[PDB]
Amino acid sequence: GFRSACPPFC
Repeated sequence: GFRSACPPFC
């Protein structure tokens, strides 16, 4: 899945 669940990706 591709989602902005930081850390470390947003």
